Amino acid sequence: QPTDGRVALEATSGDKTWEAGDAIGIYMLNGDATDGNGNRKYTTAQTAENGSFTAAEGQTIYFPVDASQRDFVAYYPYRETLADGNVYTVDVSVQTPQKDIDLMGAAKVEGKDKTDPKVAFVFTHKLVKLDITIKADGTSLTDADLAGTTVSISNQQTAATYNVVTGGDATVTTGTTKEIVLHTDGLKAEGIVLPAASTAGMALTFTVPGLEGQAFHWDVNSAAQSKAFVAGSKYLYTITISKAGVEVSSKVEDWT
Ligand SMILES: [Cl-]
Repeated sequence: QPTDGRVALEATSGDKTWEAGDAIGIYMLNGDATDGNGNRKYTTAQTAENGSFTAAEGQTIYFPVDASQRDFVAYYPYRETLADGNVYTVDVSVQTPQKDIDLMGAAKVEGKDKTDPKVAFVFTHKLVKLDITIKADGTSLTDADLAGTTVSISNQQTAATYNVVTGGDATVTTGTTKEIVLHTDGLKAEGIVLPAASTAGMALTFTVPGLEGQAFHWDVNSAAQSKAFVAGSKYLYTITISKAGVEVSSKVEDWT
């Protein structure tokens, strides 16, 4: 904090939630108008859920000296240049690293002034997380037989937009449907995909090298918990693979 009376924003996200260097863009608003430069770069060095953010040099947001109130919004991951009108363009074609496509928005924090400059940003994911666990039936196949299994999801939209000042939901901008290869780490696969009103036509493909590269297909819409992909949710699938085919158990959770 300065020693010549100016009151800087004290930003927090209030064990392994963030990673050192993670950056957010903050806006201080007077109604709909951006007060000063928007998209101010703030970073964290803390990993904890209650981690504090620090302004990049020359990016510090100061409260109005007249003690009038302002509102605050933020988004992750920070982009130096947004599309015209404070718009974040989503592209989920490239899955790795997951953190670089994990778009999050902080709920608007209203009516703050220099007498209480602490703003606790609560971020929510704007996209959808897929968390897949693969296991063998233990009869026709063993977990060892599934070593190297790859996972992909079909007929995906890959482009969306999000206004970082407006908040609310991301909007899918329809284009040509694509197969998205999910990131695998042993018998675990993960992905970040766009929200979808219907999962019809979407299938998970499991290519098992052990079974001479044989591919198993499973319809996402056949699961009880995923007739749609809801923004800010995590879909957990447990895939049991047998020579006769695959079986899946599903769970949906708020993504946290
Ligand atoms: Cl990753």
